[PDB]
Amino acid sequence: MKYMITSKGDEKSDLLRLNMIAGFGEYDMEYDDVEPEIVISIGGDGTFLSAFHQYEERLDEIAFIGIHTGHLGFYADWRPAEADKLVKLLAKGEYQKVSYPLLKTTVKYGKEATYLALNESTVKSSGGPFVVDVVINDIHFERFRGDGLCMSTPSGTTAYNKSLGGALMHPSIEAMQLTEMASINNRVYRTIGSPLVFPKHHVVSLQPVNDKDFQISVDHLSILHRDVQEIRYEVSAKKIHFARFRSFPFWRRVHDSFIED
Amino acid sequence: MKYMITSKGDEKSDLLRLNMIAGFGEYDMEYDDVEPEIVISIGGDGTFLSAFHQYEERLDEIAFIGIHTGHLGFYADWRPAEADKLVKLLAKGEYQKVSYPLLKTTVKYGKEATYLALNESTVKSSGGPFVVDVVINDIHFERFRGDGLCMSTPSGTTAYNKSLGGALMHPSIEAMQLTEMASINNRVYRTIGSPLVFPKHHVVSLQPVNDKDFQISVDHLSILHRDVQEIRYEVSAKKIHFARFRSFPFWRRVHDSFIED
Amino acid sequence: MKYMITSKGDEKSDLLRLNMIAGFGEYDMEYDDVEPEIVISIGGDGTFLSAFHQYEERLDEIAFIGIHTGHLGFYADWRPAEADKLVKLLAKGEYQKVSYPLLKTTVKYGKEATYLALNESTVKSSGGPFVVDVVINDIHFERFRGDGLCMSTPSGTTAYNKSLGGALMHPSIEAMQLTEMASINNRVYRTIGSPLVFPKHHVVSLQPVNDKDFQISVDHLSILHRDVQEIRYEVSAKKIHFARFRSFPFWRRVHDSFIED
Amino acid sequence: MKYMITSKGDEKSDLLRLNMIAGFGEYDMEYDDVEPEIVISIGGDGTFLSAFHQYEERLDEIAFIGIHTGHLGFYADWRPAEADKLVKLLAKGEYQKVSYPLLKTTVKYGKEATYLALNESTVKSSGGPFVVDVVINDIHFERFRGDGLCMSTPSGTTAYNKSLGGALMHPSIEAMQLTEMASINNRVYRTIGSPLVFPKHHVVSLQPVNDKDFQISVDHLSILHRDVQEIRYEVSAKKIHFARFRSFPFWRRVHDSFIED
Ligand SMILES: NCCS(=O)(=O)NC[C@H]1O[C@@H](n2c(C#CCN(CC(=O)O)C[C@H]3O[C@@H](n4cnc5c(N)ncnc54)[C@H](O)[C@@H]3O)nc3c(N)ncnc32)[C@H](O)[C@@H]1O
Ligand SMILES: NCCS(=O)(=O)NC[C@H]1O[C@@H](n2c(C#CCN(CC(=O)O)C[C@H]3O[C@@H](n4cnc5c(N)ncnc54)[C@H](O)[C@@H]3O)nc3c(N)ncnc32)[C@H](O)[C@@H]1O
Ligand SMILES: NCCS(=O)(=O)NC[C@H]1O[C@@H](n2c(C#CCN(CC(=O)O)C[C@H]3O[C@@H](n4cnc5c(N)ncnc54)[C@H](O)[C@@H]3O)nc3c(N)ncnc32)[C@H](O)[C@@H]1O
Ligand SMILES: NCCS(=O)(=O)NC[C@H]1O[C@@H](n2c(C#CCN(CC(=O)O)C[C@H]3O[C@@H](n4cnc5c(N)ncnc54)[C@H](O)[C@@H]3O)nc3c(N)ncnc32)[C@H](O)[C@@H]1O
Repeated sequence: MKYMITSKGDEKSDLLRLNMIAGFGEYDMEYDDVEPEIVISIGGDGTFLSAFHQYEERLDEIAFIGIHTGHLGFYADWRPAEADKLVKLLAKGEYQKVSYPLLKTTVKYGKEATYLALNESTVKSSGGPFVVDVVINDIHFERFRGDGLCMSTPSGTTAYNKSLGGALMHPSIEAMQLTEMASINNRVYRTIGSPLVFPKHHVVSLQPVNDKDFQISVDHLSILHRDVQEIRYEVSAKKIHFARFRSFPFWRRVHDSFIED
Repeated sequence: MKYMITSKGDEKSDLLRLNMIAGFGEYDMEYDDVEPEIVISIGGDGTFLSAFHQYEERLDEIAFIGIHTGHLGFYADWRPAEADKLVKLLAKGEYQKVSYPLLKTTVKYGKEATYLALNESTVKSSGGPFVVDVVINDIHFERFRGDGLCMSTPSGTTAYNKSLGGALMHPSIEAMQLTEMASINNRVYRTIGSPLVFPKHHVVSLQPVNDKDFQISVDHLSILHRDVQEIRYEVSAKKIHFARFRSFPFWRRVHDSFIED
Repeated sequence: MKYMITSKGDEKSDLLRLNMIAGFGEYDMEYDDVEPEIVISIGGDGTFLSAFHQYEERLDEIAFIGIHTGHLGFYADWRPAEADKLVKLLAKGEYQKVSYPLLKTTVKYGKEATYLALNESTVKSSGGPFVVDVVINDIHFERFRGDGLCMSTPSGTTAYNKSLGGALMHPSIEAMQLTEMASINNRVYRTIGSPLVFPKHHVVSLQPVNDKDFQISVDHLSILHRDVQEIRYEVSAKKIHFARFRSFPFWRRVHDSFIED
Repeated sequence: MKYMITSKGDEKSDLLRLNMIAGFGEYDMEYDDVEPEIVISIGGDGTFLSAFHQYEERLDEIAFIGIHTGHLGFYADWRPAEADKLVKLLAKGEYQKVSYPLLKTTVKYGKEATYLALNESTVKSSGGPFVVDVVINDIHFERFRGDGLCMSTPSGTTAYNKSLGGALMHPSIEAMQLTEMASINNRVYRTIGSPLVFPKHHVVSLQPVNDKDFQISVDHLSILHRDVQEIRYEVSAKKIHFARFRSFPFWRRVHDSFIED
């Protein structure tokens, strides 16, 4: 059907994309980058994250596929040498789709704005101290003082979440995980410390204590928000679909990336 | 219906149990400690854990209730002052049941033995170094060298799991969490480090490398097993049922126990 | 002799400073805020840190004293109720001085600038990814990829250092401690992970890999440096002197601040 | 002068020891394993630790040297291929000695026993819960509830200490470091959490709360002590001397063992 290919932009990835396009020309594959049904990413996980955000309005119509040209990327699970076998099996089709949960972020002002994250969403202060009240399902849970907070999807737990001490969780669990960045704990200030794993339909809300300006990141994009009233996290109802052509299990994907490959 | 009451055994808890028994005598409540339908625990979480293991063969017929006489216990969510209101609402009935997942542990020899855990199951060495191969769904994931490993239920994540760096997870998620105890990491030895959260139907298997003797604990009971061939973890198909008489949410239960009450 | 008093600036601290000034008027105490020999800080640890940096050019001539008006500050070890006994014993003199080590930070451009820190000095990126090569006594030790790094004095180990997982070290040890902020570790990227404690005369140098712009903080002051060639840490030859009027041991100071008071 | 050689006991190490003995026969080297002045260890760090404890009564008369036959050992800083150059330079002499601090452990009963540790000394319970009061220079600092505690030398910080989250500290600092094993922290129970680094002449004392039986380990040897009244840690006045034939800096030794070699 309709497909498109995004490239990291270096000489290695553009030439691989050109070779795949020429290979696709020999089938009933039609290149369309406004309404594709298959989105191929060639580069690293940063390239894949950009592909997902380019098309985050047609997630229900698209199956994604990653090729990693350098360091093995966690979402880009194909080697450049296998690209021809990729074109072929893709051209035939009859693959199986797999879906991972996503994170919804809502930011309220004094007006609303919503974002979808594939890895995580984080909050830090705009300069001064970061102080926020953490409300879970409308009950005040804790006052956080520290560098910031990170809310991760399941497939995001191997990224930023992991460097902060968070747990790795299999993407079949529809959840989100909140981790702390350098919280202060003394006789006067108390946070839970542990990461927290939330089920679907739970809403975590962050609320300002003094400053109302924060640096909010969604995946790779970091933007300073002013006059913020509340930041709202929940597991999205939307899911990203991958096209799988063979079994490549998550825990093997984890083994290959951290234990050795 | 049929009920029974286990006591911590100190003068405070026995007298509370006697007062509740006398209070129950004024209704169609019948004391039966061989086939109860309601099991009341009076003491702390250790007393509750013993109550659960006393009746782990009739978990589908029993709803549990805890009263904490001293330090607020995580499973014993009633104060001694409220015991009369407890007897009354219990006597009437019409409460709502809540269910938490459990962990299944299977130990194979050279012969099998299975256990149910409400908090966690752990493995350490019988003296010498602890070295085990970790197999996830029949794929070799890592060789662990360290003090031991801990596999936790959701409601167990606030116990031993928490002291080891694990995440806290809401009990509506049917999962189990594996945490490390003091793993060695150098150029030669590599573990994942992070906690791992497994969904239902995933099987984690631990396999001996040199020594075949291990100290295996299920909740409070610690037993040395000899001639062990394999230790197998999975989320149980069995669930523990609690009788709830009002909303006491897990995250509030967590707030009260660690942030302050 | 000559003394001065800095105040947090709220109504509570200014009136305490005015009362102490009037109390000092009854002795051979002379107020001088250009060349004092005693510097009193009234507020919190932020107020004390500012007092130290106001006079960091006459550290050898000055003994510092802190009074904490609110939350017990780690450097401000006097209560407002004891201020009159403070004026008196200070007026008499014959106290004992105690000295804590300090951290020297040198920043080279393409030109040099040096700073003294009482708590710590940190480095983060100016926006993009933070990547730095860590050179210890002119040997390349590691390439750090992460959020940033923190180098702490001994008396700084209970501050930012502590929230990052660092050890607490007694101020009689002339050392500095380097801690990581959220380092990435996979098959491709490797840091030591552990905090590192360096003796006097060891030089840790940080060197840019791609970007040359960094956010460098010394205690409370955070400044973006451009065109940076190298950042150099070592234990200073300079020491801060405190005036002590009674035994208040560091580990008790630690107990009171984190265990309870 | 007088030398001796201990071997790991496998075919590789015994033959290396025999070749070195024959090489030593060509000089004024005399084999003596009751009163040596040079002690060579051939194997791994376990072999080196045993060599040190065999001769811990003549530490002032002995310089130690390690050869590692397998995995690079932290104390055994020679390769088997360099053994002939080792015999030669050793035979000539004129090397430089380096000294590392050691840990003293005193155990009191109801009677005393003292031990020297090169890596660390640890304490765990004999079965039940481990609860101990931690007294620092005769002030009660904290009540520890957990799996146990570990007190490390500087050169021990890369061993067990490191796996528990402790800092790595250069051996020129005469200190000891206390780390926690899985401490419980809630509203009722509080430990410091952080590692603690103590200077010379500070005394840390551990005191029983309920049980008086503990498992105490000194380096590799683990022994159950009964009727224990107190366990006392301090930096020893004794030091171990190494014979160095070239510069092999500690931080390079750390880089080679954990970053890569
Ligand atoms: N500032 C980037 C510096 S970088 O070293 O971390 N690069 C990423 C590495 O991370 C792997 N990875 C990813 C990813 C990604 C893309 N990333 C950068 C880009 O969009 O161009 C954005 C993501 O960074 C993560 N992150 C940010 N700051 C830290 C930190 N301090 N520590 C650890 N990660 C951090 C964050 O998650 C952003 O979303 N997604 C992965 C996944 N789901 N699982 C495993 N690896 C994954 C990628 O292959 C490359 O090696
Ligand atoms: N050796 C016990 C020493 S004790 O200090 O930890 N006591 C328990 C504390 O723990 C709270 N708790 C529990 C529980 C329980 C009962 N427990 C002991 C008994 O059966 O008699 C057995 C459980 O211990 C846990 N554990 C063991 N070693 C450690 C450690 N090193 N660190 C932290 N815990 C540890 C392990 O989980 C066993 O199952 N279950 C809880 C829950 N689900 N959530 C929150 N708190 C809970 C209890 O209220 C009391 O305060
Ligand atoms: N952004 C400040 C937010 S604040 O919550 O942390 N405030 C400080 C708390 O810290 C105690 N403290 C200090 C101190 C100090 C002054 N401080 C702020 C000011 O100069 O106005 C600057 C210092 O902050 C430290 N820091 C920064 N970011 C974090 C973080 N993420 N986590 C933990 N600390 C952090 C950093 O060290 C700066 O130097 N010095 C202490 C000491 N030596 N020992 C014990 N407590 C001490 C003070 O009493 C107050 O409670
Ligand atoms: N039960 C041993 C299992 S073992 O995997 O850890 N082996 C040691 C590894 O450790 C390196 N090492 C050493 C050492 C040593 C000798 N050791 C064993 C023996 O005496 O036969 C005894 C030492 O173990 C340490 N330790 C114990 N339990 C743990 C744990 N859970 N995690 C991490 N270490 C642990 C403890 O320190 C004992 O003293 N001394 C080193 C040093 N100073 N610096 C760097 N590496 C060093 C050796 O090369 C080998 O690789």
